Amino acid sequence: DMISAPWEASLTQAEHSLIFYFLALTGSALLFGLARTWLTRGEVGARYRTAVVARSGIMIVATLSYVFMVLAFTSGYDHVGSLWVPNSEAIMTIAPRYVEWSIAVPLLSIELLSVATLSGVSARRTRLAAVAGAFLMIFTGFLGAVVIGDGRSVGSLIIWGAISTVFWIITAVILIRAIRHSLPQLTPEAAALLKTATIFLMSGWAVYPLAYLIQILFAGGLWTTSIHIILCTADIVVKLGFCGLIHRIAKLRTAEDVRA
Amino acid sequence: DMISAPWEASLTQAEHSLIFYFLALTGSALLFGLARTWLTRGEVGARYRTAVVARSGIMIVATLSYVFMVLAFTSGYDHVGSLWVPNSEAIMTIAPRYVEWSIAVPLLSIELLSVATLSGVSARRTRLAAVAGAFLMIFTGFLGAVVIGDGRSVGSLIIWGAISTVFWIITAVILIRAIRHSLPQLTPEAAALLKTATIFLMSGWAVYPLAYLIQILFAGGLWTTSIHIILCTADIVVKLGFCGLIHRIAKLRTAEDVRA
Amino acid sequence: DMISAPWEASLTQAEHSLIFYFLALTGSALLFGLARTWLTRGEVGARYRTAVVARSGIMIVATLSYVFMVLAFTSGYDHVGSLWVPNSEAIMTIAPRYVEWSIAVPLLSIELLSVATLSGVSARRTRLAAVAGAFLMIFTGFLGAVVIGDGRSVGSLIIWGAISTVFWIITAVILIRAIRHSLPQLTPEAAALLKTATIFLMSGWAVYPLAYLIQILFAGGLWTTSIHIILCTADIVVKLGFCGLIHRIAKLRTAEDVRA
Amino acid sequence: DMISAPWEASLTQAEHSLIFYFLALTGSALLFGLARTWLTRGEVGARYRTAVVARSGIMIVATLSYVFMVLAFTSGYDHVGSLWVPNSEAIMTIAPRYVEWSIAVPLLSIELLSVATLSGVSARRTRLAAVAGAFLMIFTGFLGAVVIGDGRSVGSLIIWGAISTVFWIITAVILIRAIRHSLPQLTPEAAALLKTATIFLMSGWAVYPLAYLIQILFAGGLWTTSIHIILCTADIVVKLGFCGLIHRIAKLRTAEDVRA
Amino acid sequence: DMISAPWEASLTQAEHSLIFYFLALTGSALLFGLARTWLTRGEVGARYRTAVVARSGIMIVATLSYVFMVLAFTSGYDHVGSLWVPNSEAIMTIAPRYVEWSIAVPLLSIELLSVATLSGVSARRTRLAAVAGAFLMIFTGFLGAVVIGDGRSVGSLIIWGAISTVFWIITAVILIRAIRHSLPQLTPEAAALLKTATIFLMSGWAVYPLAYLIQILFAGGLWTTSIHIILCTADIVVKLGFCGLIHRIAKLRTAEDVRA
Ligand SMILES: *C/C=C(C)/C=C/C=C(C)/C=C/C1=C(C)CCCC1(C)C
Ligand SMILES: *C/C=C(C)/C=C/C=C(C)/C=C/C1=C(C)CCCC1(C)C
Ligand SMILES: *C/C=C(C)/C=C/C=C(C)/C=C/C1=C(C)CCCC1(C)C
Ligand SMILES: *C/C=C(C)/C=C/C=C(C)/C=C/C1=C(C)CCCC1(C)C
Ligand SMILES: *C/C=C(C)/C=C/C=C(C)/C=C/C1=C(C)CCCC1(C)C
Repeated sequence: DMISAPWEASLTQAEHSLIFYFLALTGSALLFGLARTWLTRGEVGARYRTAVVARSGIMIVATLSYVFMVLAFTSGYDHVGSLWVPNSEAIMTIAPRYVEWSIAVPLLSIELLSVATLSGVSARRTRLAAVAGAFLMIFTGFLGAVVIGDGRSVGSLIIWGAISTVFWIITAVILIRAIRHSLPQLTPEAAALLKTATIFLMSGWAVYPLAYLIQILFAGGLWTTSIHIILCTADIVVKLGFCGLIHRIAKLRTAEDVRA
Repeated sequence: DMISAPWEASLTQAEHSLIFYFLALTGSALLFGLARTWLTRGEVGARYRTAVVARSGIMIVATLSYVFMVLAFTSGYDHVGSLWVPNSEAIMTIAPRYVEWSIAVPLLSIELLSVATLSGVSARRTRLAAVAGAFLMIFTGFLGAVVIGDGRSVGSLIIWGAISTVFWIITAVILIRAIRHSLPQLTPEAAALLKTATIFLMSGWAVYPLAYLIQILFAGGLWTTSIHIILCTADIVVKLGFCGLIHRIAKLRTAEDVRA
Repeated sequence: DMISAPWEASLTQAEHSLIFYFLALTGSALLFGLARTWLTRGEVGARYRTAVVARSGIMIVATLSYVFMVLAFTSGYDHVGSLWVPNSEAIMTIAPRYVEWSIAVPLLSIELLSVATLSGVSARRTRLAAVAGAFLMIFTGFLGAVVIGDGRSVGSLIIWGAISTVFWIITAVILIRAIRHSLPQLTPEAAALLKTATIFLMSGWAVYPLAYLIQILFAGGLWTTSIHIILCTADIVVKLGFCGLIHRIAKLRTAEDVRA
Repeated sequence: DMISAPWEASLTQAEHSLIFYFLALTGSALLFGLARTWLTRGEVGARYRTAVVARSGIMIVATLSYVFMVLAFTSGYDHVGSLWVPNSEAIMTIAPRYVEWSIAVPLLSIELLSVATLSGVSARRTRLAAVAGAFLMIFTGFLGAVVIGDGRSVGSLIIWGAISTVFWIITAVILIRAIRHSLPQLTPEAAALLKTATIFLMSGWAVYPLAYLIQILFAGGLWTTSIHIILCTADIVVKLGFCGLIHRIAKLRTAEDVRA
Repeated sequence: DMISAPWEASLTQAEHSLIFYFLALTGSALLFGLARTWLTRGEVGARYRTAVVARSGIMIVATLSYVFMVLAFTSGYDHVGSLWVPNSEAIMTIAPRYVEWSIAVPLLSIELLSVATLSGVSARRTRLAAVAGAFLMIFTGFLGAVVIGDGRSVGSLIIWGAISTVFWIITAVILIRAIRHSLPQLTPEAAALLKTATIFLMSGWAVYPLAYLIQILFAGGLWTTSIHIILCTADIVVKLGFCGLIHRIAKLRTAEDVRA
């Protein structure tokens, strides 16, 4: 069949207000996350500096994405009466997220692995698989949702949703395997935290698919608003929550080593 | 009933001048506040680094908000004779404040708690309540004032004003409780300062509601000007004044620990 | 009576060239001043860090003001034949200075006081008076010159010129008093420098009123050009000259303390 | 003969989506590369600081280029029905790469040489030849592909392709010679890595010519998309991959010296 | 007589391509120069920190100038057939250089003097003369070439060319005198380098007048292209070459002092 695309829906003034607030709120929160990261980079040892590097990368990429989306949103809808009618630049209010996720879902994997205990081939092989898996999960989603069928084709969405979902599972398994192998070799406290971090990351990765279902199934202004609110909030929660948790695991691990 | 929205009023050239000066002055003052924060971050110990992190976050978010509002203001009113007539981008001269406050009212709570003495569950429980309470105070206000009724509906303003005000009290009580519990465990000097900081923060949070009353009751260019001047000044005073006070408390506390 | 405002005059191509060069030259010089400040912030002791903080603030605010004025100037005049005719954005080529001065005339006062010897109430009371006096000197000027009468009313200019001038004297007296009290307690060398710094600051503050007289008395393109050249040069000289002098005093004072 | 230029092709909405994603993804990845570089610059000794300087330069230049290309791309095609028709600014979506490569192909040469063992005239003479050779390889390509014939002339492309290719070989030989001379004087581990780095750099420099062949031979929207995807990916891989490898070599060399 | 100004010539697409590449290449190279400067500021002692300050200033000012010229160039010519016709904002593609040179020709003088041996009045008197001389050399050139006669008057160009040239000689003599006095008091190695630096700076200052001769004598698109290429290259060579040389002298002098 053929659903309308999420960036083709005219927005009521309320919906144009909500959609701006969450775009601006997310970009603001990610910029605070960047500043927190830089001000507290000294608390973590050089062994776990990959965490600092990843967290910074996630925040820098995500902050720019959300700046571009606020500017695209400002120039992507035109007021025509009581409604904001999408322009041609309206696709640049939702499509930039996939650019951000492409860099940030791989880095979140690397940031999780950084606190976990892995060495040699096992380390390298895990990282590459997790990066590769995560990137494809996102790129295949981008093809289905934006590129192929112009995001108006239900058939396309489903095929690439499935493909996307396969690469999710591949990627999830790899990260879950590695953490489980790494939990025994950690102090109880660390291993407790790293079990929580893994659950939080995987639970966060579960929300985003929901917003792809909206696109396959529902279509309208409220649904465009709901896709923004859902995805914006998920970013704020996952990117700020999980990255904080990993720094706690990494600060703890830093000290444990100093003890020894 | 139905009042006109604050961003729907045509401004006299005087009012368009005043409104710019205070938008630019506030953004300038907040940028100095950011630079002060970075140049003097070494005076505080790692125990109270949360203060540095919060203060930076408040200043970065607020500086961007006020940059966007000056640019929106520049492109949001069109001169038509002797008056500046608002465009559709004029709502982006007042609505960005709620994005800023959403991140900065929670952080001001965290910054106050950072100098106060609290630990364990009590700490976590207090912080989350204060963050959650503060965010809702702001978001409910944003719904009433901008999203619901397009900020033209007196009925909506009142309902969400009330709701907003409930979450204010919840949030205030939590912060006031915690400081009162924390005052005994501090040196007289510190506790003196932290009593002042609490009064200043709560007194500052009392001014902003005033500007919501203007919107419910009065409507016109002078009132749009008065809402900007009021809110801009309150930001400059609270954000620069209170954040300075907390660094003084945090610097003092840092030293006290050193002499122990 | 009535005079045309300084931003209502059509400019000859020569005058549009000169006026750009000095706007860009001043903003460039202030940006170098910022970089000098950051590269040489280590030469000053923590006792006089309120000089580094002030100097940075002056430079950051002034650099943004002059960026906005170059961009406003680029978009504020339209070429119509042989002359550049001012738009409605032309007022944003002169009005941003008052935003800059509002933050920078108070900070220059604080920066002077930082090297001088003041303690306790005397210190606090002096600083607040100097900040408050300096801000009102600028804001009252802004009312007379831009806000009240649209800067076309000779009567308004004179009233607020006078008011402005009252607050100048108040502010000057306070700063001059404090330095005179502080000169005896300093080493001869320092006190020599601090006497020069005070003269330079007060002499610099004398030039700016000249450009308000042009507005009261003369009107035309040559006069708009002369108001830019005068004010731009005064900024470059005062902001870069005086701030350098204070760092010399502050560096000297830092050493004196070390040798004790 | 004559071919349409790569920036003269109308793009399908899919192709306009793909082409944006890879422009934004590359600029995001290069910005992460910059942040990684600055967070990990302490791991390298002052002997090999040239590496840090080069890597930073590569990333700063490349990040700006790709920002300009995303903004040019946003303003360089106009939607006309089902297709995006190139404007006059469309040439600024492909031409900025040559500006980036002009600075970054020379620096990649310098970064390779920095870890290798070379001294005195031999060092200076090698660097200058490699810089000069690399710059001409790029500039001659820019003449053929953009400046001469407006990138529509097959004859021009071939002449400058050849010239370009001559300077490639000159440059390659010089870098390959120097590394071969340098491999014996390095520790086995280092020399292993530096052999890989040389292969990776030269292999990366082999991909870019492919995109020049497309231009000579094929012409159309899919080919414009294929030139972006090819060149964007090559940048991400070479700039992030090779620069990482050199830091590994540089970190290793740093330690080896510490041992001694 | 009368000649067309350099920014009044319509450019062929080739010439519009070349002129962009060199504007973007110069701005990119100056930004790398800034990053090099910051990454290697630790190699020089506090005695010669003026060098670091100058070099940074030169690079910051020049990088902004060339950003504002690439953006002016993008918005200063309109495609009209096969040619790019200059608009009104085309003078802002050549006039910003004089703003840059006004700050950077004085600083280059200060940077040369920083590594040379001068003290007391001789130092102060030399610096002020060199700064003053250099600024007037540039400003008088700006009057002749841009402001007076709109850069269309051969008579004006010649008068101010001559005046400009007088201040060049004054400035050159002062710098050459001081270096000659300073060469004896330096180690042979340092003095060798400082002799080269002086030749390089004065030789660089000789090229720029050539581009003023083009304007007096020749007029056309090729000549506009030749003025950009000449001036852009001269900036890249002088600003990056000379500033590097001075850091070498300054690093050497730093060490010499350490070994004493
Ligand atoms: C900071 C942003 C994060 C953590 C983003 C995560 C996004 C995903 C895990 C997306 C997953 C998807 C599927 C597995 C199926 C449908 C398409 C996607 C891309 C939304
Ligand atoms: C830096 C900005 C600060 C401290 C902002 C504070 C804002 C408030 C405390 C706002 C309170 C409100 C109410 C309790 C009722 C009406 C709606 C609000 C949001 C203005
Ligand atoms: C960095 C900028 C500085 C030091 C600006 C100083 C400006 C003044 C001292 C302005 C004084 C004025 C009067 C006392 C009367 C007329 C109005 C003013 C504001 C120009
Ligand atoms: C970071 C970017 C890099 C490493 C770019 C490298 C580009 C080249 C080695 C380009 C080579 C070319 C030829 C030898 C043939 C003609 C076309 C060129 C310029 C693409
Ligand atoms: C970084 C830029 C530099 C070193 C610029 C130097 C420019 C000059 C030395 C200009 C000299 C000129 C004359 C002496 C004659 C007339 C033309 C001028 C103004 C370009």
